[PDB]
Amino acid sequence: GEFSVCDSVSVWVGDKTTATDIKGKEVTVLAEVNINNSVFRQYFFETKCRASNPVESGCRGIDSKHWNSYCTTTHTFVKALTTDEKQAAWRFIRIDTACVCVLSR
Amino acid sequence: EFSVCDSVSVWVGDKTTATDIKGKEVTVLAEVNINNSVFRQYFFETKCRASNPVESGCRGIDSKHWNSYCTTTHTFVKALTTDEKQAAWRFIRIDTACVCVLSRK
Ligand SMILES: CCCCCCCCCCCCC(=O)OC[C@@H](O)COP(=O)(O)O[C@@H]1[C@H](O)[C@H](O)[C@@H](O)[C@H](O)[C@H]1O
Repeated sequence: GEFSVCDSVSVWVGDKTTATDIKGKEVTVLAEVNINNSVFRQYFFETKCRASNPVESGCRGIDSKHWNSYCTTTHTFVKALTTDEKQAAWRFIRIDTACVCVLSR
Repeated sequence: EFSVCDSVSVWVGDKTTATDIKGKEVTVLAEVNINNSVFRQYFFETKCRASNPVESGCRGIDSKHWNSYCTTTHTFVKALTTDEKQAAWRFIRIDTACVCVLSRK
């Protein structure tokens, strides 16, 4: 009978094209690799905020009196086959992974 | 500005155990040696620094109405693994954020 402080929405992404790698550069993701008609697809599991303000006080369950709060997406790093158009390689790329509550006194 | 739960982030290069996307417990092959080329699987994980940042539970929570604690959440990354039978690439869950969980008092 639990509530999250922030409302998430997850999807699978099988068609990712563009991304930022762990070094802050913009890279292209190779969705599929076709080897002798055997196809390897890259899928990513992303979680994103629904609203930045679920409740109107910002986050849910916050002591609205002392703090203001909002909901916001944070990322993690996932390895992925990529190019920078100079080179094809596996690069840790940045991935939306959760919705978290940020405080402001 | 300030987070409701505190995070800690680690690069894990020696993973052995994991749970795949089907709930099966699988072994991770952290290190593969081919000819004289070693392949070490690297993962970026984020865990809770504490389940109770403040005594109440999560920081900032309306402690009157609300019970709360901090806990990890996960994405799914492809990892080279084994169960009893076969070696393969399986989606396994890895910790990626620390979020606050509510419960009505
Ligand atoms: C629906 C059915 C789907 C079936 C799923 C099948 C998918 C099979 C995919 C197999 C691809 C394996 C691969 O081809 O992956 C190699 C590639 O990931 C390794 O490259 P890299 O990460 O750069 O290697 C590290 C190095 O291990 C480490 O020691 C170093 O410290 C790092 O600096 C760095 O060099």
